[PDB]
Amino acid sequence: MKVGIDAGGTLIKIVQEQDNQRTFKTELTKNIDQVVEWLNQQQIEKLCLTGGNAGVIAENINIPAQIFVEFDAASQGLGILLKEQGHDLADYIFANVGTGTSLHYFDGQSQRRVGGIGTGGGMIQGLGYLLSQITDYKQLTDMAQHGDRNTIDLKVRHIYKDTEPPIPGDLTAANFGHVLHHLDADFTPSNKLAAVIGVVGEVVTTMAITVAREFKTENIVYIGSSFHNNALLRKVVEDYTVLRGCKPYYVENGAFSGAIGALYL
Amino acid sequence: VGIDAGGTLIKIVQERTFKTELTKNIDQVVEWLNQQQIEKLCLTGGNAGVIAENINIPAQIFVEFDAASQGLGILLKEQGHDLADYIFANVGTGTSLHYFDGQSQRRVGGIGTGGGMIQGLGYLLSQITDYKQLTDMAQHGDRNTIDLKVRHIYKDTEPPIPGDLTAANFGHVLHHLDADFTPSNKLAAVIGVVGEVVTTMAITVAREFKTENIVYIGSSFHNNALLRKVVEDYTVLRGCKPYYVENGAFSGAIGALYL
Ligand SMILES: Nc1ncnc2c1ncn2[C@@H]1O[C@H](COP(=O)(O)OP(=O)(O)O)[C@@H](O)[C@H]1O
Ligand SMILES: Nc1ncnc2c1ncn2[C@@H]1O[C@H](COP(=O)(O)OP(=O)(O)O)[C@@H](O)[C@H]1O
Ligand SMILES: COCCCCCNC(=O)CCNC(=O)[C@H](O)C(C)(C)COP(=O)(O)O
Ligand SMILES: COCCCCCNC(=O)CCNC(=O)[C@H](O)C(C)(C)COP(=O)(O)O
Ligand SMILES: [Mg+2]
Ligand SMILES: [Mg+2]
Repeated sequence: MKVGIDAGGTLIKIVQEQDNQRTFKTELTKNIDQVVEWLNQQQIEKLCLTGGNAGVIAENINIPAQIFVEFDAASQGLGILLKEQGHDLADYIFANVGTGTSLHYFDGQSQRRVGGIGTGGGMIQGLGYLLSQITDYKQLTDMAQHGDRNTIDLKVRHIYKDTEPPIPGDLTAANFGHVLHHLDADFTPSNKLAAVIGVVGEVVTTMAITVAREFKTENIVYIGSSFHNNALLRKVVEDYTVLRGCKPYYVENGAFSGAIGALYL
Repeated sequence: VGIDAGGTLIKIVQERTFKTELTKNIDQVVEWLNQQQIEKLCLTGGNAGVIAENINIPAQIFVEFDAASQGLGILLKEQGHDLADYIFANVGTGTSLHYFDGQSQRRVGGIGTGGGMIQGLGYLLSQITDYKQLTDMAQHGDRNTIDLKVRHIYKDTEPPIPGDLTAANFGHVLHHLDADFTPSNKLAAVIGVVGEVVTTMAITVAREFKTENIVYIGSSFHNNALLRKVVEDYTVLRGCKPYYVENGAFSGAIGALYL
């Protein structure tokens, strides 16, 4: 078989292609050892690698392998996944929301990195843990769905009281801006985790909508594993993308865009 | 008098005299204003109305964006800068980003990462409510065990962007579980992430509007050298030219008076 692997900061994504039956496999990066041992016992017609931990794999394998830059690979797998799923977009921003976040403009032909920020899945896990002691990703993201952000976040209408503001009053003005206004109140693990995802969702969208306006597209494709088991994040991202007059897109297996692309380059 | 009554701080300029007062003590500002009559009064900010209705004299009310820009242009001239164009980034309770073309300003975006987040998230990670103690507590914090750089993700590989870049704020926490995340380290990371998001937003609209100049203002920079260093280093790293300005947090109040 043919196998493509995007070995990221947190997750290793593997796709095997047989003929036209894909297999999508996720493993932890910390169990990268167990991906190598597994790889060495497969019969592999072609192997392709990308991501930060690609070299760790290449060196520990007894089989040659091509290595591609993850920006190029993500773009290539995303284009394939968008066609398959019936989106024919002339151009778009894509925002890869992984351990960290990378923002790309795809003009129709190629991708170009137009920015990035360290607000993404790693912040959700890291800051999440600092605010809740919860290490289990499932527990963390499940708990955050039940959360309320009202006592934590400060909207524009709170700063502008009775009077009429110069931007929409419902907008978030200050993430964690209301904490000092509602001391006494507990601040529950749910509420705080919702606010973390809230701030991460909002920064990514802001960057994406800004860059979208810069390169003159209304299409914003969001990918990365950060969106798995995290409805709040997609909602946050999606509502605000629409609110700013852009069109958000999520993609089935969009978090495997790198591993697929590695196979088709 | 010119006043910019923000979400957190009320900034007063008497014509120059520069006085700051907490927004939660707005009651005392009215009390103070009424007790001494004034030739002309101008107002701006979110809490301009709360003042206007609790006061005697017909003080004009301006949009804070237009005022901030008018005051900043004046502060820049007084402090020897002659910039043809620039972005300015008003880092207040939240953050508002503006492109000034040489003639007028335009709001080009904003984000809720700023001083309100430094205070709020800061409290949630340290229990510290005093602004001066918190920002001091952060100054010599160490981010190594909290933040994840590009070179950490790209251990065996050559990275496609500079390895010293921050990759994931707080993204090292799970890699340093049996360790004490001290209040200083954690407060340094809060300021770290706030400073980086504001810079990224700033440099992006700077590229968009074809200007290399980025003027940073707001009171988020008072008593926070780390925030300035963070904003400044990375602005320079992205080929843009950062500027701070004396009393730049009073830009709105000054601008209210000139308009
Ligand atoms: N099973 C899981 N374990 C840990 N994190 C997960 C899991 N599923 C989703 N995530 C989220 O996805 C993020 C990393 O996703 P990914 O897009 O694969 O980045 P990378 O390419 O760096 O591995 C994590 O930081 C976390 O927020
Ligand atoms: N003495 C202080 N007390 C509280 N916060 C302060 C103080 N000095 C500086 N700050 C910081 O500056 C922010 C206020 O910036 P500013 O431009 O005055 O915002 P606003 O216009 O919303 O009042 C606060 O959220 C806080 O981060
Ligand atoms: C001092 O550093 C200032 C940093 C300013 C913020 C800029 N940071 C960045 O653009 C890097 C953000 N992260 C990313 O682009 C990604 O995480 C990558 C480093 C490409 C790794 O990809 P993944 O492992 O898939 O997250
Ligand atoms: C629900 O919306 C989700 C996220 C929207 C984020 C965009 N938010 C913004 O552009 C507003 C951010 N805040 C600001 O621009 C400022 O804080 C202002 C509201 C202008 C007030 O100024 P000050 O009181 O001086 O901070
Ligand atoms: Mg990745
Ligand atoms: Mg202000």
